[PDB]
Amino acid sequence: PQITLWKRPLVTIRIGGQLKEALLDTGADDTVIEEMNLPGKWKPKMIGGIGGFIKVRQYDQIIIEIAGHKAIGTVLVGPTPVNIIGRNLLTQIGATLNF
Amino acid sequence: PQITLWKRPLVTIRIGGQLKEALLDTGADDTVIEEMNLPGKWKPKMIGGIGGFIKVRQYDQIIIEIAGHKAIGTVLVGPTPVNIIGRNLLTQIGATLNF
Ligand SMILES: CC(C)CN(C[C@@H](O)[C@H](Cc1ccccc1)NC(=O)O[C@H]1CO[C@H]2OCC[C@H]21)S(=O)(=O)c1ccc(N)cc1
Repeated sequence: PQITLWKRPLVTIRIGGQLKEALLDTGADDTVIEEMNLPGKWKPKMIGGIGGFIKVRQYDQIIIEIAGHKAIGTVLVGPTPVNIIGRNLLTQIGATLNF
Repeated sequence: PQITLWKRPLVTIRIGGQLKEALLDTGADDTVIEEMNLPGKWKPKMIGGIGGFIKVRQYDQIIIEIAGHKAIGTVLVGPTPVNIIGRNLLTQIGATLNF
């Protein structure tokens, strides 16, 4: 769809079989999801945002449904304030900004 | 214009008589600009993201040009690592996310 920005662009995702709410976030390079059990191997990594750096678990090649569209790619799991869908997966679902 | 998300969606803005590069950021409620010496009244604010919070100065009714489009609204000024155009101004320039 076309999504206007008067409200937060929140969508439902399915990850590891579980439904969650997530924010479509063009300012995020990477997708970052709150702490959860996720099947797959992972690697320790760190990422930085506006307020500093956090530790995350990097899971590669994770199958995730975003607003009914399929993506398969990297999901960082850790203590983010908000579940965020970043450009690595927005590009997979063909998302663009338009004005 | 259409902006794909392979790379960071950076555009040129003009604020307080200065040109800067800024992110078109659907994940930000508010616009946050790197420290600059803006004139006028402001109110203290703290905003949080990955890593924690930063202290910013909230300026209202600030005129800003974004990729050639005029806008006027609230701009938060503080030690952000990137200039961020948030939804408060993205709506004014008619920006949508589409997939
Ligand atoms: C976490 C979001 C809910 C909110 N943020 C906007 C978000 O787009 C930031 C915007 C952003 C961009 C770069 C640096 C800091 C913040 N991106 C971000 O944290 O992305 C992280 C995940 O991918 C990585 O790529 C960029 C940093 C990492 S935020 O910058 O913290 C923020 C919070 C409140 C306001 N008013 C404005 C911005």
